[PDB]
Amino acid sequence: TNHNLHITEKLEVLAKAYSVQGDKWRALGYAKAINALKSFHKPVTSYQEACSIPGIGKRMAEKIIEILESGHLRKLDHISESVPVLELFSNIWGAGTKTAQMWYQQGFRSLEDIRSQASLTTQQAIGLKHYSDFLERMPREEATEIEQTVQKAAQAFNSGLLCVACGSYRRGKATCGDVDVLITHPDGRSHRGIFSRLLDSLRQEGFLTDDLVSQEENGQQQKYLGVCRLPGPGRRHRRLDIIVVPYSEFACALLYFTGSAHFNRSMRALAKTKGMSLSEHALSTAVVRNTHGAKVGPGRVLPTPTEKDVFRLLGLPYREPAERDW
DNA sequence: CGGCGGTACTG
DNA sequence: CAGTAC
DNA sequence: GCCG
Ligand SMILES: Nc1ccn([C@H]2C[C@H](O)[C@@H](COP(=O)(O)OP(=O)(O)OP(=O)(O)O)O2)c(=O)n1
Ligand SMILES: [Mg+2]
Ligand code: NA
Ligand code: NA
Ligand code: NA
Ligand code: NA
Ligand code: NA
Repeated sequence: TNHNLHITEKLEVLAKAYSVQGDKWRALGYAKAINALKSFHKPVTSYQEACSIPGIGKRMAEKIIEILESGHLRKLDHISESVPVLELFSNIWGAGTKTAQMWYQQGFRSLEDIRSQASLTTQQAIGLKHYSDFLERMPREEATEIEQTVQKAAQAFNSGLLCVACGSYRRGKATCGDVDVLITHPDGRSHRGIFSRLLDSLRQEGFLTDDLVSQEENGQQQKYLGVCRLPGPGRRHRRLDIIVVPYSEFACALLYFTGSAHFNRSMRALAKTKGMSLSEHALSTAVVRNTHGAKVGPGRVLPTPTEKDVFRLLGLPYREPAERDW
């Protein structure tokens, strides 16, 4: 119900600019403001009406006026010419703002320049090889097929293994950027040392095509981030993320993996205000932090058998996954 | 003034 | 560790 | 960038 497209559309450009240039916190600031402007049913009409909105300050409001009066944003006319290129570069999986700026500094301007002259990490080479594929979203139906493929291979050597697709899929989105599969076991122990068996099985059938993050020399590997592709014609390579967690950490793992990211952050920001701490591992109470919000004391873990418990313990009304898109 | 989430790999 | 990612 |  965004009644401010002509405002946000201009700010979103400025937000991405700051983000690719590495100005993370300023970009965060814009992100929340833009998010707000898309929830305010009524189109802001005053410099005051703006300030009155959570996530919008004087600085933000001021430029909302220039867009309301001048119909344009002077700032947008002074965005470095490097931005489009930095965004192109940072869209390579494994390359971030630091690598993008370095490459730009070295004179690179195109993926052809990267391909032929840039020094790439193993991850970046895989990301460049699937540059277009990784920017595409798949229909959820395909995500289902991928989850099913992973689940089938998992339950093959242990029918007790519980498998659930999380991320945007569980939140009910029509399309998914990748597939997030959480795996755990109700007996609280058979979930150990399975990555070896599962990944091996998924490779045997040729389902996995590339590995981005897979610390298989360690028996305590928690996640696998890779690339897969279903069989048959017209198939594209898709990003696949898999996490194996202890049953005791199931709810926190599920909540985390379901997101959204912004939802997780506000949830964790809240827990911190209540002297608590939430992670994909567990919800803790009586956590000791210093003047800089740094955890100095671990506190203790609270029993959270279900997601409802997490919300409850935080003094919050439960939210269906679909209601966690922020 | 100064935090803005809390984690897990890589090299 | 810094960088990048979920 | 916002905000306590
Ligand atoms: N910075 C981040 C990124 C991700 N996540 C968590 C919440 C996400 O829902 C989940 C999976 O990450 P994805 O990047 O796959 O996010 P989504 O699945 O939500 O979106 P997409 O549809 O783009 O895959 O990991 C997080 O807590 N913090
Ligand atoms: Mg996802
Ligand atoms: Na406000
Ligand atoms: Na990237
Ligand atoms: Na993901
Ligand atoms: Na590895
Ligand atoms: Na400025």
